[PDB]
Amino acid sequence: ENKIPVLTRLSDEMTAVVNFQQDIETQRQYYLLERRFWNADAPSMTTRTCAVPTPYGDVTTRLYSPQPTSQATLYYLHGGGFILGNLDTHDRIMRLLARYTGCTVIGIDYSLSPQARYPQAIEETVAVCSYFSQHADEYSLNVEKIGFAGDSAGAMLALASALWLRDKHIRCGNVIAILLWYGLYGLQDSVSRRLFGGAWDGLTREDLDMYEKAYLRNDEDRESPWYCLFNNDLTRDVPPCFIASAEFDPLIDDSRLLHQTLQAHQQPCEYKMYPGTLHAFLHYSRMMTIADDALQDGARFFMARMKT
Ligand SMILES: [Cl-]
Ligand SMILES: [Cl-]
Repeated sequence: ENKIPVLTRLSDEMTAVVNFQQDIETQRQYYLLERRFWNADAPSMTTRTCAVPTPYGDVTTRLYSPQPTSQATLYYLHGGGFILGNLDTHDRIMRLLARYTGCTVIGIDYSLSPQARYPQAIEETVAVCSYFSQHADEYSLNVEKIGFAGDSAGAMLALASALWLRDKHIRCGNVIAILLWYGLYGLQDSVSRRLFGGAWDGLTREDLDMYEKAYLRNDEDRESPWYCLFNNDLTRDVPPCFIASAEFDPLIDDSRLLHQTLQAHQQPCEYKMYPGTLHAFLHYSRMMTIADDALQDGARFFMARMKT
């Protein structure tokens, strides 16, 4: 095997997490199990769980209110390779983003693959944003300014959904920022995909292939511009993007390409690589100060756009 371990290059914090640990419904229940510890001791706050209609049927949302009033609404799309996760697996991340931005965070429990396929989760997200834009007063929201945020597959969904709003001309509020932690955006291969990914992070080429084959309707979708975002128009009208990457993540090149593409067209963005980290590190704030730092950095980016 040409890939070498990244263990000795990981930060002390990251190494501590690696030392701690370690059918589809069963895999989902194990993911809930692995995630439960990391979501403990999350910021206390008001929360409402609301069913929202979509073209596919209702989708559950959770509204986190860190203060009684809000000056923007941040929609959060969780990771899990399109096949795992829910609002509880990312509860702490969402509560912390709400605390740090001072704004309502709305988590979307989008339909998982392989039962759902692309672009269902995007369409559900758009339906949710449209619903809350129409019912803002009822839910005590400020929908004049909105953002999207997500980790891993959720970062894919966040950017894809914002591009869908743009491309289909759907008005849901001014999209002031998109917060993207270690996303994938359509690369099929790359330097980092060949150097990194293994048993330690569950991101071998084989794993990445499996997630894709669960998500797409068929192989033609690999080129669709809301899956391979690099096939969309990234030369204009892209909302400001905060692009965070993990150093030893096979997906880092997807973030680098997104950054470099937006830069080439003077599209607004910030890029930051978090040194010594593996993919998925945003979940480990209870043990890793850098995970909390990455959440704060994204929150600061969002807040700076509530103004400018
Ligand atoms: Cl499924
Ligand atoms: Cl870069």
